Amino acid sequence: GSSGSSGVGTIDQLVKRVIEGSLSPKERTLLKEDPAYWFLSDENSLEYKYYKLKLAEMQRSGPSSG
Repeated sequence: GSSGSSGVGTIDQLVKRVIEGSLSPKERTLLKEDPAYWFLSDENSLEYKYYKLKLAEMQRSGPSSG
């Protein structure tokens, strides 16, 4: 990229990772140490509404559970 706006674009991708595990276990924790994932701590936001949502749907749909 270069610049502009950001509409829940990163999360949509990030989540997928933590789901498929494509990303190491430590990397996740590091995400919080990054500014791009500031909403992480926040809850009354939109960017955070995905990481928690997209994850709930991505977690249930896919691997065995039930």
